[PDB]
Amino acid sequence: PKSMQCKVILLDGSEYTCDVEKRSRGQVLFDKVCEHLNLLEKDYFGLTYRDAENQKNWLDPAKEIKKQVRSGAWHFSFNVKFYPPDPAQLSEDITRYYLCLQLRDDIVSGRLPCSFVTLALLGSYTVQSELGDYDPDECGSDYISEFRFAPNHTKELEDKVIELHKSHRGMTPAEAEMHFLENAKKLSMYGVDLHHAKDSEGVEIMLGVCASGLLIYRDRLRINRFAWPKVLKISYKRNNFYIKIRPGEFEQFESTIGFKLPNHRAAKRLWKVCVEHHTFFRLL
Ligand SMILES: CN[C@H](C)c1sc(C)nc1C
Repeated sequence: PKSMQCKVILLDGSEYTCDVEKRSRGQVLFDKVCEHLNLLEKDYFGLTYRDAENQKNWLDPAKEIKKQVRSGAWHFSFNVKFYPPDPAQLSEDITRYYLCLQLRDDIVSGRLPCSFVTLALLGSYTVQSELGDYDPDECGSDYISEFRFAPNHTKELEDKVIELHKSHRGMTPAEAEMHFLENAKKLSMYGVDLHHAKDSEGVEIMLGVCASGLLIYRDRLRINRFAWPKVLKISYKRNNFYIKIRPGEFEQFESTIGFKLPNHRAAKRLWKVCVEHHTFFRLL
């Protein structure tokens, strides 16, 4: 029975290696990575791989791994797939921990923009969780943390992390991680999966996929949102993505809104993440 080596980048930046039978479905690998991570609240997570166009795709747990990675390496990342709007409601501290590690990468990468003060506050909770109480012996006036807090670091930011870390004396790791999440969850781009697109006129927009629906970003002064319950049908055709909206009260007809994606694979990918968000946040 022939086995394929799998390499998975974990949220702490380390690498998990295992073997699965070459006909294995995605769920087999996911279950192995989740066991390794001691993670029981698996529904919020998944594995990503890079396609031949170097685009991130979600590994479908129901489909054969080989029919997704196709010509590419069996190389994956472990990631948050569904960002919970209220992380306090997760049943385990270890779930909140992985969510924090994902959000730290979202912030450092610039996927989750964040004010100076919120970067420093998030940083201060990370430092408290990982080192415990502020110690003046480890940090002089010239201290720079090993921790990555932001896409660009300044001495001012390092200073403010320390000033806020001082305030958290006595705080336990689960407590600091819960505070991290109570602040992170409020950021306007929290758990927003962004896709480049054009509207029906050819104007360049971003489409955001998240718990609260499909968001349209254009010019930063005109932001439309379609809550999931309003969306009856999501479809794609060639390079086009379509959402069918419920008729408003006393309106005779549903309305269908159309967008242009870079290519057919980009349209299908946006369709799949929308259907998955629609199902997940209908049930959560
Ligand atoms: C098992 N049911 C949960 C809510 C879902 S729905 C979806 C698209 N993925 C998951 C993990």
